[PDB]
Amino acid sequence: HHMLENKLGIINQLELNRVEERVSKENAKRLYDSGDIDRIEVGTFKGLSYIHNYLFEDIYEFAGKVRSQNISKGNFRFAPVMYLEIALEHIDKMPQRNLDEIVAKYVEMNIAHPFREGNGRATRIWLDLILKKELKRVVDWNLINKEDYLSAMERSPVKDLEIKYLISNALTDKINDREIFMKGIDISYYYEGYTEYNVDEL
Amino acid sequence: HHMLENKLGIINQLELNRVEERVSKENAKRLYDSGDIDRIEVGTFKGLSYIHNYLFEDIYEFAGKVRSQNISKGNFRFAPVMYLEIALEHIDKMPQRNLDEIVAKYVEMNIAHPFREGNGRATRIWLDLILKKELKRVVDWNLINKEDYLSAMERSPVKDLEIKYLISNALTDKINDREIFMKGIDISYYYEGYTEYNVDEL
Amino acid sequence: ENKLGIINQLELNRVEERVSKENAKRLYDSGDIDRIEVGTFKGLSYIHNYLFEDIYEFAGKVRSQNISKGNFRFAPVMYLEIALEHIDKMPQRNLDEIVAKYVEMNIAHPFREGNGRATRIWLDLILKKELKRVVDWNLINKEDYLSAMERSPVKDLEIKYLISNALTDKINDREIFMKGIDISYYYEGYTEYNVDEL
Amino acid sequence: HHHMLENKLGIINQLELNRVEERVSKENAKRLYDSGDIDRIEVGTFKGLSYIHNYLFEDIYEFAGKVRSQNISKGNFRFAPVMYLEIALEHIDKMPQRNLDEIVAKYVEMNIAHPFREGNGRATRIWLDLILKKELKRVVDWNLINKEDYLSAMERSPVKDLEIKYLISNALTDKINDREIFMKGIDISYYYEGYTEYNVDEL
Amino acid sequence: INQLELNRVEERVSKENAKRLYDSGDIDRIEVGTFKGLSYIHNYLFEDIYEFAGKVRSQNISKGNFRFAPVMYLEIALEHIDKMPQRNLDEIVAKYVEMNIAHPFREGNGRATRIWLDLILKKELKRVVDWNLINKEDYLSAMERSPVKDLEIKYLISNALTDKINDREIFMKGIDISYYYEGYTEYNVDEL
Amino acid sequence: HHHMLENKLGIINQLELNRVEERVSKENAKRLYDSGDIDRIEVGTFKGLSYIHNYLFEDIYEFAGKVRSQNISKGNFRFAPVMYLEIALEHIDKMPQRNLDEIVAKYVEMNIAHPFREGNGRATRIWLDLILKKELKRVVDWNLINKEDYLSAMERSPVKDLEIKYLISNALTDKINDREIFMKGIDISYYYEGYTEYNVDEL
Ligand SMILES: Nc1ncnc2c1ncn2[C@@H]1O[C@H](COP(=O)(O)OP(=O)(O)O)[C@@H](O)[C@H]1O
Ligand SMILES: Nc1ncnc2c1ncn2[C@@H]1O[C@H](COP(=O)(O)OP(=O)(O)O)[C@@H](O)[C@H]1O
Ligand SMILES: Nc1ncnc2c1ncn2[C@@H]1O[C@H](COP(=O)(O)OP(=O)(O)O)[C@@H](O)[C@H]1O
Ligand SMILES: Nc1ncnc2c1ncn2[C@@H]1O[C@H](COP(=O)(O)OP(=O)(O)O)[C@@H](O)[C@H]1O
Ligand SMILES: Nc1ncnc2c1ncn2[C@@H]1O[C@H](COP(=O)(O)OP(=O)(O)O)[C@@H](O)[C@H]1O
Ligand SMILES: Nc1ncnc2c1ncn2[C@@H]1O[C@H](COP(=O)(O)OP(=O)(O)O)[C@@H](O)[C@H]1O
Repeated sequence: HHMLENKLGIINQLELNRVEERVSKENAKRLYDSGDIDRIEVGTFKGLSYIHNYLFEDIYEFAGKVRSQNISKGNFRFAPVMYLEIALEHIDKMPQRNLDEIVAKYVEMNIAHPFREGNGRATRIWLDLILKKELKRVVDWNLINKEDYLSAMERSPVKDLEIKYLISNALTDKINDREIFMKGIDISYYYEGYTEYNVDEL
Repeated sequence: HHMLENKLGIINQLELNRVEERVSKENAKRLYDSGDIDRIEVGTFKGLSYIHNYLFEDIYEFAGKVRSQNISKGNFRFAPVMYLEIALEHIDKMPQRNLDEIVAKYVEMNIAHPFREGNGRATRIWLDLILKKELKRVVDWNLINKEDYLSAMERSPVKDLEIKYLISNALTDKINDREIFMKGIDISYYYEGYTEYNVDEL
Repeated sequence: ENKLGIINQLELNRVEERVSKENAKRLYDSGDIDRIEVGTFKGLSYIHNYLFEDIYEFAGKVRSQNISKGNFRFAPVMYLEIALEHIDKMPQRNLDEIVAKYVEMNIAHPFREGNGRATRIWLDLILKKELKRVVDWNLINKEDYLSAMERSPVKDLEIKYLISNALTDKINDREIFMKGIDISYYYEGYTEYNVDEL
Repeated sequence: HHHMLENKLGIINQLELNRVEERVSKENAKRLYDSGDIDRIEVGTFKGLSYIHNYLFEDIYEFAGKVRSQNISKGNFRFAPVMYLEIALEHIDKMPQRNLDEIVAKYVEMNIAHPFREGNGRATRIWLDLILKKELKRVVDWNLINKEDYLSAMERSPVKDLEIKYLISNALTDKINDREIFMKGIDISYYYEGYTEYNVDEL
Repeated sequence: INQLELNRVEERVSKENAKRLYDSGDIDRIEVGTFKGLSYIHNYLFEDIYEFAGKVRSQNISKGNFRFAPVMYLEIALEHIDKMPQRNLDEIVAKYVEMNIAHPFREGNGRATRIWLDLILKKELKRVVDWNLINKEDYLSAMERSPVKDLEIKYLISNALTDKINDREIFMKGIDISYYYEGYTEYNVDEL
Repeated sequence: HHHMLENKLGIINQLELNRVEERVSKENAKRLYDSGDIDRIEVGTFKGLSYIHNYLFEDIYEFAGKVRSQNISKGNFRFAPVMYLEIALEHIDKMPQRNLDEIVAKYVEMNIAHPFREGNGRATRIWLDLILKKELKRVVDWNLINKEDYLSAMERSPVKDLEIKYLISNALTDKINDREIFMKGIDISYYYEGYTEYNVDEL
């Protein structure tokens, strides 16, 4: 699964964590600066798969591809592989006209959790693209506290009020401001326990 | 709670996470290199409080003192504040003769969760000292996968088999090896989302 | 979110009660209630639309969003259709099977709202056809009922006991029906009107 | 015996009992405010909460104003055990209430304590408003908090109080002596609990 | 050593103790509805088998997803239970449900506390439980549910109550069914 | 209907029914091994598992070897919905089984599927052992897995299978054609499920 392990000779979890952060943040920076981010299908699993492969190819085996194993976090079982493809088609047809509908679509894509790893970071980029297109807003992720965010996502399959509230109060109209995107990548990786680098210095 | 946030006027989450890592890891290196770690009471809340205050004095308000608020993680509500002092009295009297008793005592101290923050890093140092005294072993924490460790702790209030096997298989006889300690500190902080520095380079 | 354009929650509660109870009275007194298919989603959909089409755009139609209550996630939309086909084929010969079928219909929770009130009407029509009984709903305490439904996806013992001990043979008694409407609405927090007096 | 109006004239079913309990205690809530009695209650203590509960439910609930002697639950949640209830209320009495974070934590602990057999919801929200009024010069406009949002947030709150804090924070108003805020808040608060027949204004 | 063999020995030895408890008349002489009475029952059944039989555990225990009363409150919880009323079925079942949450022994709480429950019902309602009339999986599910709502277990108990409160065969067959609930099926207690 | 012997023989006592169902199905398990029939079963497929289930239970359970038609639960866990059993079982048939990680994940999914009304635990463990024998040249020495450890690990396994994987891994033996391991394993397996009356050897 961790393609860099055998290639760089890493036998330490923290060292592997840092290298995967560096390489994927390099790809994340290029995604934005190349303008490739603007030519991705918005709000579909085809767009999400592209983001995920863009971030993690040469890092995760099968980056951009659905997982073949069932996974969980805390006590929550994500969508079973057996109807994973069915779930993703449903999400593709969900509406995205207002914040209520966009947050619900994001919550369902987190529940699907289609990749083995990288779901959190890749789906937040995907979410920002839906908000930018439909609401002319993106998230200022530093205004969402890490533990508040993770608690809200844990709560969200049952009730999405917490994550909707957090997102709503962090929306900004500066949808073409490069620094907001870049600051948000560092915060987004921080949520997942990657704190070594700043995307802008790579 | 976060003293550096209010003192230095930090307003970026990631910056606060990094400086809180730097200063507490600087203290962690001193704790070991000064020999102060070898003079602590072993297996008591007094000894755990000393460790917690050593790491987090001037970082967390009331470091080394029991919290006055109720806290939770995921879906789990930790020991009520009303009953914390008597819960710690019970843990002090728990036996620690073998791996079973030691792990059960560790699991109860995690359930007590006596500090507002920092329970994970502080209690793992405390655990290593119990294992050292009673079994002449310490944990090689890099041998315990981060996600395996965190899921095992979430499980442990119901059944501690998972954490016990993870600890058992990671034990090493190198109880006075500085490299094992320092690498364990870095892995331990990595479990909790701090990856910026290496402790022995501070 | 509604045809009446009401955006005050307490006002919506009261007008929904009066309007849907008005429709419920007509369902019964018109005899329309006796011409519903018994024990199928078609018939539940007919009841739900009868009650709610004045108010809610979706009346009688399967939801397209996912919903939950308490800590329970109801049947996912992606297999709502197949879930309802399965329920349509479940047996209803005795009380054990009728309660099982009711419990699965609640798990499906097919409408955006109104599932509780519409499906209890639907249940009474199954009991009436197969056991010549209906529920005397005031004999079921509100909090016992709600907690029994919360338990029922795991085990249906609680709700089965409550229904069994409240069955009555007065299956054509208009006051048993009307008071059952009022108690059923009371379960869901609507208490202003008596359907009888509308 | 808990419902002391159980056997009165015309009280023949659960709905009729619900309605008379709504009318009598809302009549009490109106007098509580319009008499000025509400302004004399000790703020932020269990002594204050029991005065409110007794004011609303005296002669409706047996033992109104008194701590329950039975354990109770709601949904999947077990409230504080009776065996240490009085000590739990003493600890709540000492909790700070200087800012919104602290006030909401104190409210959440009082709801976990759930000290009465019934009527905890409605009595404790009035109590909450008086704390907010004294300490922040704000009260909750309960009409800006949806019923199902509110109930779910309370179910969430023993684990994390973020949901209910957001709902309270966005509904705060500085109209702390506005009669309609209070009166409509009483009607909304009762509607949260399944009582909808009357407007407190009109009793 | 074989797990099954230990299980069979424990059944045989403790079921013998249950028969003596009833046949000797000792069961009629114990305090009804208190932890002291329950402790006497547990020691009587398991004296030879469990270390610290009849004594409150010193470890925290769980079953399924349920964490039983933590040891530090165990004494105060048993004290509360001792004071709980037992005048009707609602109160008895609540008292029984609280004693199961307490779970005061390391093992054998189920079998000892059901004997204890029958004695409360005998004294206060002049009824005991015909345990064969409560299906095993119905019972265990109802007990899992009981800390949240006791309606399930109350209905099962109510429909199984019999007025044959001094009938030796009701008690002995109840003992067999009670052990069956917990996975001991080898012996019939009256054939010991 | 489900318990075929209950009405045919008028067995009214739950313990007596438990013991006769143990005796009949354990007689069948003994014959499954001693006849060589076990060695012709397809390995790792629902067809093979259905063969085992019917072989043990066809005189005891109305639809032995056949998928259930109702939904079922155990503890707080709701097993795979009936509407999905077919797709679940088709997916499980395609899962790899080359190493212990993959075999355990496959066993965990077959338990979640829980395809029969009753008898899933005992039948699926025989099925598991035949996969391990084929792919790893090991079987489980079940007496080395404590009953409550096993039941707790299975309760845990839909979330994380590490607990059950450790128990299994540490109980593997290379004595894959040892009759005592198989027979004692049958007695322990039945003991896990609350059947302790007979020794399968002596039937
Ligand atoms: N208990 C939970 N239930 C549901 N979703 C969760 C839970 N905990 C975290 N999440 C969501 O899962 C995401 C993590 O997915 P993962 O594939 O691990 O991403 P990454 O590789 O980016 O860390 C989090 O960012 C959060 O959105
Ligand atoms: N759901 C859970 N239930 C119980 N314990 C947990 C859970 N999740 C994590 N833990 C334990 O709590 C620790 C974190 O406690 P915390 O006070 O946040 O420490 P730190 O400041 O070092 O991160 C983890 O290392 C783990 O041991
Ligand atoms: N936690 C729960 N789990 C499953 N079912 C529930 C739960 N709580 C309530 N129910 C059932 O759901 C019904 C409410 O559904 P809803 O669509 O809100 O109907 P209504 O609009 O009539 O109130 C209740 O009447 C009860 O039958
Ligand atoms: N599942 C739950 N867990 C914790 N608290 C809850 C839950 N559901 C509701 N609550 C809180 O409990 C209150 C109900 O208490 P109760 O004594 O019934 O008051 P009332 O008589 O006013 O209805 C609700 O207003 C809400 O604050
Ligand atoms: N998940 C659960 N939650 C609470 N109580 C339970 C649960 N499962 C079983 N019980 C109760 O616990 C009893 C088992 O207790 P235990 O100490 O193992 O007794 P025994 O040694 O007699 O088997 C059961 O008879 C039942 O009453
Ligand atoms: N809470 C649970 N969640 C998931 N699986 C469980 C749970 N409890 C037990 N199991 C699994 O289910 C099996 C029992 O299924 P069952 O069909 O009753 O088999 P049997 O008839 O052999 O007793 C157990 O052996 C265990 O593998």
